[PDB]
Amino acid sequence: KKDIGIQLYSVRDLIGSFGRNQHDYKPVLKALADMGYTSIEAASYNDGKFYGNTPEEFRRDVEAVGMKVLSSHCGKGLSDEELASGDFSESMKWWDQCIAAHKAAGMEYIVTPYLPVPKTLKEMQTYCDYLNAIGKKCREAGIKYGYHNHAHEFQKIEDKAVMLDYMIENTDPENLFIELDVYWAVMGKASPVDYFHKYPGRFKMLHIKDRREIGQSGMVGFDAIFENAKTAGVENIIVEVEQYSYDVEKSVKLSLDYLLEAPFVKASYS
Amino acid sequence: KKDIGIQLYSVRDLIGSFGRNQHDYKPVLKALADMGYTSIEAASYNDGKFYGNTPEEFRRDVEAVGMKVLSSHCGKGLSDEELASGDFSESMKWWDQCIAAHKAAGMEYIVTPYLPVPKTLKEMQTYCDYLNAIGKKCREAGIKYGYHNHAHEFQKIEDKAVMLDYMIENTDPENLFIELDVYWAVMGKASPVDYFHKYPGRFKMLHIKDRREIGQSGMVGFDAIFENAKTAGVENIIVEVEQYSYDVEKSVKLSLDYLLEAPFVKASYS
Ligand SMILES: OC[C@H]1O[C@H](O[C@H]2O[C@H](CO)[C@@H](O)[C@H](O)[C@H]2O)[C@H](O)[C@@H](O)[C@@H]1O
Ligand SMILES: OC[C@H]1O[C@H](O[C@H]2O[C@H](CO)[C@@H](O)[C@H](O)[C@H]2O)[C@H](O)[C@@H](O)[C@@H]1O
Ligand SMILES: [Co+2]
Ligand SMILES: [Co+2]
Repeated sequence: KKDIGIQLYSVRDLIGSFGRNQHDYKPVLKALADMGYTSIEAASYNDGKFYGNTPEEFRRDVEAVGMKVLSSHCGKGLSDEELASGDFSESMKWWDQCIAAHKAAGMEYIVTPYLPVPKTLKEMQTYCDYLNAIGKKCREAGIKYGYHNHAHEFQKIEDKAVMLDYMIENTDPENLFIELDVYWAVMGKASPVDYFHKYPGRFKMLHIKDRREIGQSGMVGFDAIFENAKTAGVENIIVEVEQYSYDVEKSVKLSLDYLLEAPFVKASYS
Repeated sequence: KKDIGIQLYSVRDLIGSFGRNQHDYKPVLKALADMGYTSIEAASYNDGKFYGNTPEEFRRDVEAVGMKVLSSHCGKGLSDEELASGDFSESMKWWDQCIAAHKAAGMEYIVTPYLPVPKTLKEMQTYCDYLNAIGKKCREAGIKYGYHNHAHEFQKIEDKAVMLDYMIENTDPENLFIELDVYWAVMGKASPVDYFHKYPGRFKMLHIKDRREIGQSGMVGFDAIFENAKTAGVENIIVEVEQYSYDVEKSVKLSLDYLLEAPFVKASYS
């Protein structure tokens, strides 16, 4: 028995329409709980709702199968108009609702899943200003706000700063943590462990991702990652699987079983 | 106790000119044996000699410390005329001497460390014709011939075939195996295990390589690699370390110790 979360994007293909119900997620929640997942990270936020349902209902649904509502992927990248103007006010109204709805759903974290590589350092600084502003609102509501990488964040901006480094260096630790995706880091030619040592404590969650099933490919050194989790600052780990060798359910079950069997994965990080 | 080899390029900084010897390697051979390495892969072949010594003397020196002379990195590239013509006969005289020198040194394998990405599929095919002929000569002398990748072989030729794939497909299994560098495969965005399953039996040796010390970075999934070593065809594993967190001897010892402590690394593959 270990505390391990699942990103619901992983089962996007198993959440469809049934009767009048447009996002019929309850069946897959029960299947995931049955496998042994202990918490979820959502991937469907809009207009104060999750999967088209009230925060309160969604929370009840997740809790009914014995899992925790832990985190969510959502956000609102800046328009070209906002990058040039610096006026985020319309964006910040959206964040007020978003944060309130996440608190209502019982979330401990909110994570933005994607920002594009900016053309200039000036733009990157505007992004840092935005990220700090959002993180500050989150902390006032008692939520931790973070950012999830792909591989493009390991590119340099204007041949100077690496994008992810700049983000980390120019955000306050209480406003922003990094939900490090260890597969995309490797695909970016980055060493997760070298990142952990460079920015101790900033990696409060990990996305445990591989090419397909966790621990199958030979491309990610989970042993070394987990050996360095304390330095990193890990509180929670979330499995993510987007490509599959088997039917989706089996793929995500085998991924969980890799971590459950691994002696280097602790029973809890929180 | 496990059978684990060491690429002597790893300790190039510890083999200097000193005294009577242009390459004073005996002290480091003894340090490597004392650490627990069982075999060596050379990286200094020239005109019938190893590290400036006769094959017979080099072998005596390696065997005196209880290690095996296993493998060697060497190879002669084609001229522009030979590449355009497909006439290797000049190059094949070099190979007769090379093969004989390696057999005298007790070598089981000879591995070519580098070919550049060819401009055309015609050029690549000529290279495959060359690799086949070398490997046939090696085989007739009792030696297994192989090729060691970096990241560039995961590039496409003429936006068609991937270079490493084309090489494997167009060489006979008994003439050529791949000494797969697992770190450079990952840097090339390739899955070692997916390569193993695509080309079963062709990976007779592995280069066990990481960014620095083996198993430190988080960038290589050694557990998955070793779990699939039978499909792959692994017979021997060779450590390589080229960048170091510590003094060279400690870095290569820590690298060995990771493998000795890893339960998924068997005592022998041969
Ligand atoms: O050591 C040579 C490289 O140094 C930098 O890259 C390292 O540090 C970056 C920031 O932490 C990482 O993104 C990267 O993965 C590291 O290798 C430098 O930015 C590179 O240009 C050099 O290759
Ligand atoms: O998944 C589609 C891709 O297929 C090829 O790439 C895969 O196969 C290559 C040959 O074995 C590997 O080098 C590579 O790592 C694999 O991802 C194809 O070359 C790609 O263009 C496709 O996107
Ligand atoms: Co992810
Ligand atoms: Co190598």
